[PDB]
Parts: sequence; structure tokens; C-alpha cells
Amino acid sequence: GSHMSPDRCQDWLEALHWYNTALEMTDCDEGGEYDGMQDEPRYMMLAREAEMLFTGGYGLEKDPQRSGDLYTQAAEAAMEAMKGRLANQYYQKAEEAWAQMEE
Repeated sequence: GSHMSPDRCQDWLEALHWYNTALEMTDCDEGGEYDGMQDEPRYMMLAREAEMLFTGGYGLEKDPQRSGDLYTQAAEAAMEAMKGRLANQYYQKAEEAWAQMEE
């Protein structure tokens, strides 16, 4: 191969189609695919803040609600960036965030 490319363009639809109800673990197969990603990834920022809202971050109080809202937005931006694995994980984390309120 020349360079790992996001040829898994259908995988993010597939991933979100099967859903991820928090407690569903996946392969977590997120390595490094460099093709078409000519953009400054917003989903990492959104997920980083979501993480700060999840476990408590730099001046961010833990809030499962905002945490999931940020993770769901992050998943949108992730699946937008042809990265289904990230979208799935962030969605998995969004579900976990709210699941913590019913546990």
C-alpha cells in the first residue's frame, strides 16, 4: 500500500446503524489513515471538551448531559471526517455519559 486511506466510507453509517448502547464494546480499531483529511479536526476538540465534562477537566465541572451533547456532536464531526470508528466510540461515550444517570 501507499498510504492508509478511509476506504471504509460505509463503516460510519454501518457503525451508527448498529448503534452503541454504552455497554457495547467494539474493536476500537483507530490507527492512522491519512487521505482526504485536509481539515483541522473539530471532533477531537469537541471530544476533548466532552472528556473534560465527563471526568472533570481544566475548569470544567463534570456534567453527563453536556458531556453527551459534546460527544454526540463530536461523533457527527467524526463520521463527517469519514472516521466511523471515532464516531462510534464518541457515540459509545455519549451513551455512557447518560447511562451514568440511570445506573
